[PDB]
Amino acid sequence: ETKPRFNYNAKYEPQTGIYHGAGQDKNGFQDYVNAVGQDKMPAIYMTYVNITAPVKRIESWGKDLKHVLDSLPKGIMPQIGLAFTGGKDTGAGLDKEVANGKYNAQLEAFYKVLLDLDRPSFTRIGYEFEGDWNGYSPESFKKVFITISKAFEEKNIKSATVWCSGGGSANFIGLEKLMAYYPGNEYVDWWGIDVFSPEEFSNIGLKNFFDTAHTHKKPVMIGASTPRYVGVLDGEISWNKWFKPFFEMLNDNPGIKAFCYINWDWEYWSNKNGFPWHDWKDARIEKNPFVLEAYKTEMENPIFIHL
Ligand SMILES: O[C@@H]1[C@@H](O)[C@H](O[C@@H]2[C@@H](O)[C@H](O[C@@H]3CO[C@@H](O)[C@H](O)[C@H]3O)OC[C@H]2O)OC[C@H]1O
Repeated sequence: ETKPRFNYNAKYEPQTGIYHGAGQDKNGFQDYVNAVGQDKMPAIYMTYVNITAPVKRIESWGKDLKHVLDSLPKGIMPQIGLAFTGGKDTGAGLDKEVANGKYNAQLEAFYKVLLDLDRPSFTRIGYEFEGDWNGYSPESFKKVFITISKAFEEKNIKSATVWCSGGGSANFIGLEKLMAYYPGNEYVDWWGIDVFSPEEFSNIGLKNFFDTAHTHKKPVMIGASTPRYVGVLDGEISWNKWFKPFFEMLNDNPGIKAFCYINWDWEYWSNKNGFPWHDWKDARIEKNPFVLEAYKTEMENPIFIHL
């Protein structure tokens, strides 16, 4: 019942399967891998960097990322959420400033990290680009995306660009509004969408998003996902509310070629990081035997590409 995948021949797009990804901190990733099994190690590791931070924070982010990756098995692909926000979900978009060159020094530090990493990766440039909490504006967002996409190309950087929608969290805006943020097929390697609340699975906006990704001839990555407002601690109830439709969505949409599951205690990270996820519930699959076993079982589906 897993539909054979479509192939668009995009950069780092697998021919037949779905990349297994997880995040989004070092120890949460290792806990998740120990729960699902070392033979089901994700091909994709989630990470994040804000290009408006000081150059030194870009450099330390890069150094820590290489440290983490080189202590994991060879071949893991970093999946980088690149932000340019001036506050923590306060609508403080800095895309105009980036578009005007005020952060070129940070961009150069970013390019240098990817060049030193010298390995296949993904960059979600300005991920969840239409979310009000990021506060980006369409014309400057596109100019930033095109600039980074062209720099990747010109430097032969080993990273696929990902144009990643906030989906239901941004109220599934119409296609005309989405396209205001679209830089054009020539600059975009993959589409992405992030899937959180369980009602999103049945929203017609989600199907419409897959429909137009397919006719832009782009594979879709689930750029981030977690059982928001569900968690894992209710066993079969948790599974049926979120995980069951989640894996149905992967099965039913042939253009989905990667997924990224966030294995987090959101209440902990909300207090630690200062972001508003306090009521998102506990998403650590290892904290519930039913969910862990059911999830491990889904990862045994041959469609999924581990390692
Ligand atoms: O600084 C980053 C955060 O930006 C990052 O956020 C991700 C993102 O995928 C998303 O963001 C929320 C979407 O729903 C809105 O209602 C919330 O306001 C957003 O914060 O979900 C949370 C994270 O997965 O997290 C990592 C941080 O380092």
